[PDB]
Amino acid sequence: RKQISVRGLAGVENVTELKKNFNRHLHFTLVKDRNVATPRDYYFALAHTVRDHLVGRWIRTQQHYYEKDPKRIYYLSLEFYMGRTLQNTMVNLALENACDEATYQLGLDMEELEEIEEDAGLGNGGLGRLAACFLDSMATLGLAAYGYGIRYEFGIFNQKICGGWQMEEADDWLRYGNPWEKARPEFTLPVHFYGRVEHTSQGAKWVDTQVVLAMPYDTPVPGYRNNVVNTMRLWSAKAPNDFNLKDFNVGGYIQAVLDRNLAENISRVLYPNDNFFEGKELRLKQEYFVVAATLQDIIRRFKSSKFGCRDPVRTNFDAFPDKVAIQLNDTHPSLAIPELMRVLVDLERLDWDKAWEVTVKTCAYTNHTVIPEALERWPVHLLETLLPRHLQIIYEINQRFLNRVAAAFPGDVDRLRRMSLVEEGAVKRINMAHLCIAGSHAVNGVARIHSEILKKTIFKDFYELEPHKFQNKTNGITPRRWLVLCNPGLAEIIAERIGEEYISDLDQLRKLLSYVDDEAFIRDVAKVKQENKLKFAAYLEREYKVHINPNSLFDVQVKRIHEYKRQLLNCLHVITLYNRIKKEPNKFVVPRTVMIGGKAAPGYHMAKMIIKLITAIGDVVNHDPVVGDRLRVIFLENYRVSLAEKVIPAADLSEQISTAGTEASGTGNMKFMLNGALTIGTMDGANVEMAEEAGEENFFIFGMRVEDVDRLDQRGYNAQEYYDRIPELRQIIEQLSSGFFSPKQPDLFKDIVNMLMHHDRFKVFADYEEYVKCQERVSALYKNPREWTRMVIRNIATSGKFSSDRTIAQYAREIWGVEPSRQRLPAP
Amino acid sequence: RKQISVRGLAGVENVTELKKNFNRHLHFTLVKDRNVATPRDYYFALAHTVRDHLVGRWIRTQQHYYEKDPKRIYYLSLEFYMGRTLQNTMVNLALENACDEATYQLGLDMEELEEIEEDAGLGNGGLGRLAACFLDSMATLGLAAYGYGIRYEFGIFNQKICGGWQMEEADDWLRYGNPWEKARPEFTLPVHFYGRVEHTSQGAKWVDTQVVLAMPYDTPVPGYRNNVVNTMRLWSAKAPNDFNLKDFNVGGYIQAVLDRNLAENISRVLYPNDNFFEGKELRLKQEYFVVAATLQDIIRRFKSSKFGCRDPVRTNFDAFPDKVAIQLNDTHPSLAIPELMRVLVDLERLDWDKAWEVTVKTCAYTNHTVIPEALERWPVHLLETLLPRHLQIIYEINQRFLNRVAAAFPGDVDRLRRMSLVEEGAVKRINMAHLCIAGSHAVNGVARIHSEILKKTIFKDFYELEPHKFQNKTNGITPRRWLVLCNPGLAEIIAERIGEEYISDLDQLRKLLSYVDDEAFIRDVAKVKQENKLKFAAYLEREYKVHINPNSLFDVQVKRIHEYKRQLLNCLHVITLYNRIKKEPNKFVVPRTVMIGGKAAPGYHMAKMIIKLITAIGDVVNHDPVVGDRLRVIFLENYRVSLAEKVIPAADLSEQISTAGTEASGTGNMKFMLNGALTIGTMDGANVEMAEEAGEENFFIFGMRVEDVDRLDQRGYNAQEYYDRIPELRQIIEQLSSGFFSPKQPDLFKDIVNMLMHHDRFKVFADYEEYVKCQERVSALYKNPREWTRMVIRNIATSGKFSSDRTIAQYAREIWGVEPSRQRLPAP
Amino acid sequence: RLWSAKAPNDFNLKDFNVGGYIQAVLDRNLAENISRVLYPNDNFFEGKELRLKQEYFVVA
Ligand SMILES: *Cc1c(COP(=O)(O)O)cnc(C)c1O
Ligand SMILES: *Cc1c(COP(=O)(O)O)cnc(C)c1O
Repeated sequence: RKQISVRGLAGVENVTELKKNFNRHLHFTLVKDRNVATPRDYYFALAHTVRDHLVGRWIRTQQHYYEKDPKRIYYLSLEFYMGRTLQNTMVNLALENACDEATYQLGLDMEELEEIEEDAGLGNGGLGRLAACFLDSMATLGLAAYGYGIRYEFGIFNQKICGGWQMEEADDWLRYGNPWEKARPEFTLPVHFYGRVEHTSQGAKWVDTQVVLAMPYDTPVPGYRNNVVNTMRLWSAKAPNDFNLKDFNVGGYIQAVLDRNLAENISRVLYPNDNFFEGKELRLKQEYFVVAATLQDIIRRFKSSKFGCRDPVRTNFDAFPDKVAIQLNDTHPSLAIPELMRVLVDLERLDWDKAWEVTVKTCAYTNHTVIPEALERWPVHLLETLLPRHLQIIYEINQRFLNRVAAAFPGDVDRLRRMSLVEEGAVKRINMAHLCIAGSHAVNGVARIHSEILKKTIFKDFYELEPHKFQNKTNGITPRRWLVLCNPGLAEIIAERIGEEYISDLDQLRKLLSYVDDEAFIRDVAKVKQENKLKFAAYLEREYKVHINPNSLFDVQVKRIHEYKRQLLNCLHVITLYNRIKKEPNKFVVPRTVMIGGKAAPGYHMAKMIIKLITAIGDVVNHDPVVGDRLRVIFLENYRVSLAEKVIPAADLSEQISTAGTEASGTGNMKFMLNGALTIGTMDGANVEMAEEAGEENFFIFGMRVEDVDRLDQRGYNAQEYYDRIPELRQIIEQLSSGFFSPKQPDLFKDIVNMLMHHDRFKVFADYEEYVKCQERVSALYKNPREWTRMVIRNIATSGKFSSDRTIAQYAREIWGVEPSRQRLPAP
Repeated sequence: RKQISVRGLAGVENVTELKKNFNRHLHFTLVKDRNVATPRDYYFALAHTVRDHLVGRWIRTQQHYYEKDPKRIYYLSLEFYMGRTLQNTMVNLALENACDEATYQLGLDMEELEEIEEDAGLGNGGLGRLAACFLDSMATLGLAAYGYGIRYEFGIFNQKICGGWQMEEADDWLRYGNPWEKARPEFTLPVHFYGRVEHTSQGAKWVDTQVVLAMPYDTPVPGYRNNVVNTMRLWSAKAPNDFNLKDFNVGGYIQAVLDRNLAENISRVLYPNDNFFEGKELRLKQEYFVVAATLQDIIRRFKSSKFGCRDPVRTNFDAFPDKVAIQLNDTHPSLAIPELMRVLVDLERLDWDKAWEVTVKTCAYTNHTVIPEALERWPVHLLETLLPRHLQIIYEINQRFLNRVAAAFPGDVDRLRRMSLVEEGAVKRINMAHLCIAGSHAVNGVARIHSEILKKTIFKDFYELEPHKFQNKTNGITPRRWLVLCNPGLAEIIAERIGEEYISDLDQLRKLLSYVDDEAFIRDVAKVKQENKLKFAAYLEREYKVHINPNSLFDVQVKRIHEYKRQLLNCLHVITLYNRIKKEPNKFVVPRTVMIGGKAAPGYHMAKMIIKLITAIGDVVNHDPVVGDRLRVIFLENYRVSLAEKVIPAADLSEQISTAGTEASGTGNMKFMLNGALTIGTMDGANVEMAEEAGEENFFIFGMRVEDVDRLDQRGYNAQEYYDRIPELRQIIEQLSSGFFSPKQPDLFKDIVNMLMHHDRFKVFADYEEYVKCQERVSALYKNPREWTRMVIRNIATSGKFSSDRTIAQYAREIWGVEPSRQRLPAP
Repeated sequence: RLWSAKAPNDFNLKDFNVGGYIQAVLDRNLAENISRVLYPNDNFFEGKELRLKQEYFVVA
């Protein structure tokens, strides 16, 4: 009753008040004292001091939307890669200063506690950091969004290099809790699995089903310094704990021991695809899961939150596409369409046609691949076993769509078998991308070139039938995470001259273009990067060692360690560089520290191998007494978002070298721009729009473009060919297989040899020379320490297109329909 | 650091602050608001407002101990039937009136809230209540006592009577958590199973073990206003979790699903004793589990808290007993004795005889078996496989104990094969009770005749080698749960009169003796009890339903449903009574409400059947219009501590009707005296010492005493001889078998007629008459309200022998060697 | 002379091990299918324990 209210509960900004709230939590929540507490307790102590402050806002923020009924847009994804949370909550919440002070007074080093937190083993690749860039921008722009994905116990693995080879341990990030989550067993929901469909008078029943319980953990995610805080809703699988007797099925036998290990084990570990080992009923089990749970919430909350009031069409969902917006990341939530159709046709009774009008006005799908054999597809043998009613709902969807197609092109019967959701073959499957296009009103590519590719090759019949459903939205980066916390200095001078305004529409960063020439800009920013690198060459010594140099050119590549990313390009050129500098030692050469981070994909052998070669490379060069301090090669173990927040600022040269048109977008790309790095790269994916902003002058675009790559396909790329012109290349395939870079196991990199000389799909030897040589244009510029630094501001001013802020206001305005407020919301 | 302190985080006792905490927790902790909260969220919130008060003290107490270094007593038992914690945590802390005001003003009903808490499914009987009453009285006379047990996730069922038949639903008490516990990931231990004993040169080695990990959770136990709060540590079982790689034995097979199933379910479920269905390895596995984990937490705390300062003799376990006390409640924690031997001889490195002296001075057994064949015994085939290092030490201990018997009884070669701890027969068994007598420096029975017979019959040869070990300690009860909080009514008046002093020692209630004849008191006492019976009829007619006339005499029996608890005797006298009212209707008959309650024990049949007997019996008399409201029968469903707390204060007669020489003591008994009720009952165990305190003249002792049992046994028993003497026994036997209580199934109760007629081990019929004579004396009294109550007074003022505070101050001085202080520790 | 695998058939008690779990079903199916199936070489799907299990068996 109203004495119970939010109006009082924290004094905020006093150190003071903060030190009392560290004093309560440490003693009363953690129930540890001053004498037996430990650093991990004291970070847990502080997390609660700030979370106090988050949920304050959260509650307000949330009840804001009950009485103000706004459109609620859900960002449905099965990977969400949030990383560290304490610093971020401080900047968005301003408390950082206070927080510091308070723990400095309380006699505790705040940074020493900040690396006691670990990343949310929750996501994994780029597409994760992507919904974690969008989450923060969504809130910021006043937008009512909840993000639903799964909560993973084990995230996805941890990388330890062992004797060269990638060794994977496991992330139980939650071990000792995670303070920012609030689990919720009151809102548990039963997800059905397997079953049987009886069609009777009023509808079909999907009877006899095993069930997995799904129950929700909420994390709040704040806006930037306007006091909105949003709901990340995570699911967790639970085997219904009804074992000794329930259904009086067991007496003699437990297979239930396995229900309670194959139900539960849905949210255990993340599998990320475009790999995995075999399209396991477990991945489809997770994708069905996340969607059944998530949709129940969506309807609980359309009918509830004053829509028992705002009814007015038998709670008919005509109000639904007006109020709800489901945003389908990749094909992985695609079951959201058949399921929304199940719920609606079966469970309420909205005749198929209304609830399909409703479905496509609610749904929208974001494409992330460039290549068509890699679009997800699932076999009718699996959807029939497992999700049978759904299979039926897909066949009868496709009935009708392919009629839509039959009215449209009488007699093109081959397009009728080019549009279908069932791809007849060796084995008959459903193409899950073609489902999304048919139940979403708006499909977008994720970068410029990339949607032109969806429109005129890949989805080109679809675009011909319904042109009006395709769009573009170039992915962004969030300036908070990727400017303010990951480089504080670099945001000080920017506001020191240009002055904050920008961190919520990054385009003002361009003003600092008009500020190039100043002879201080140029020596200051150099100091900053020269601040940052020292710090990294400490990391590269103290907690993971080597003998780096600060003074050096900082050659960074942190990608997925797949083939098509050319990590090997990088290695031919390092050994290039090491061979010359072995021939004429006494020779001035703008030297570098080469750094390659990534994880491989367990079981992808080539990628396991490449890392070994990149480490091995390292024992050899980095311990040779004639290279001295000239080349350095560092494999970056356990690359991840919080290692990314530090590697990106020491880095000079952002290597973005993937074979032309393989990458469909590119996000590491954008952070690498905003913190001042020079970006050598093919015209691919994202370096395209970066180049058309920063201007071609300022980049290191090179290599065989798409045109050329598709022409070396009509011509049969013969590799041994370059082998024979280039004496170096001869000489570096040479040393590898000879046994140079591995005298205890010479033969070893024979694999890679035979990949490169003979079966190289991605055309390494073809882009060699024009790359070796393009590098000599950057090794040009980093002798002349002034001009290097001149390029750099000119890259940096340009960057405000690479704002999640942007990427979001567009989604917001053009699909979601909602207009992105920048309003600071009230609140205690 | 030092600014980081407890000192004054609570505004403590201000509605002004407490409301504001039921407001931080409902919002910041729970993370709900005024809008979205359920009752539960508020009982949850209140729970946390109290809990702060609670842990401040707990912190102060435990650091208090660190500084002073007193003897620590550790209480191992396998059950703690705590019951509810809110209202008991508030009276031991005084908060009831501040927490009421406070919730009342935010407009929340404090008692509604209290019915949200579920009883800890951690106990299951008279043995688990004993342990949590000693635990209250251990905090109250300030003893540094930890309690140690298993933290069962699912209790041991909730009885729910479906169709007359008991149906057992799981009790996941923790379903929505439990707020009082703070789990400790930090100090998780291994519990090594199976494996192999290697004999190296310095000693044994237990190798190749399978390992479960025991992880602690602690609850706090507030003392009554003396400001101490001690620890209670429950061990949750936890399978090691690196399932996808370890030892690189997987890839191929998971039978390891069963580790994480059979390690995990060591804590899901209780297995309660002298029964069960078959002496399973799980039983014994729970048992070794709580010990292995605990003697590590016990030697940890011993090595840590100031013992190399307190070393003196190489921290020697010479000085271990000054600082440790180990209470093996029943044989279940017996393995405590080869394990403390195992660690000190194998791990540490004393010799046997040194570890032996230190073992027997540290453990003390307590016994609850009045009779012999229930006495715990494990098969050595069953200990070899699982516990091989420990089998060896029990063989060496048996060997060495026997040498002492021969030294003492030269040539008594049959005493040797009695005093042995290894039994031979059908299968070779180890008798775990003789194993406790050899590792305890004391053995104690829990009643005078109980503790007498342990000495004269049960363990007689042992008594003869070792007088200084056997002793008696009669069970007691706390006046806090069981007077102050179950019935505050009778608690006010006893202080307007003799005034609070008494709660900290019950003997002052004798001061009320002189008040037999004040006529205020006498009608106050009675008004008090009526106010309870009336309260109690509100439950019976509300949250369950019937027509219990509030004014009638309340007959209650709430013991375990068993053959030897005679709830049959009771039903025969009830259907008798039925018959007589029906017989001679318009008569004066002194009317009753017979309420019988108890949980059967699944896989026992006479017990499951008797429950249907009392439910049907009722269903008749409880609708028969010629009876009106002269009789009711009610089966109290799902008997637990918070139904006890409700029935004991309302009850008028307690039924303690055992067959003489079957009970050892009985704590319920005692709870019935203090709540101002009368007692018909046979002269068993506790009733002996209960009666000599109040004088025989105020109990209703009826029936065969022990001596008379042995007489009907030597001379030979024959129920049809009683049957032939008593025409009223034909009267209901007839009635039972004819089908008068079983409309759809006559012959159904033939199992009981038949048994009663030829297989009543307990002589129901032999006690039929003195019982139904003694009960005609009982109804007498209820017609004379003045004297009924004068009987009530010489009972309430005489209870003093029966406080757990008595029991415990004796345990402390004769066995444990600590002097119970009553000093208030000052604390916030 | 050709060989067929056969697990020891004492399956309810023998080793004084069971009355508890039967995992033990699996020797009588992972010994049993040592001779129930060719696993033909320079292929197969993964150098399973079962083929090494079979080479030793015909040899021993
Ligand atoms: C942003 C980010 C990247 C993104 O990957 P790209 O393919 O380079 O766009 C990589 N790793 C982490 C952890 C990130 O935060
Ligand atoms: C104390 C108590 C008992 C004790 O059983 P008795 O045989 O009467 O000693 C039983 N159940 C509960 C819940 C108790 O509080």
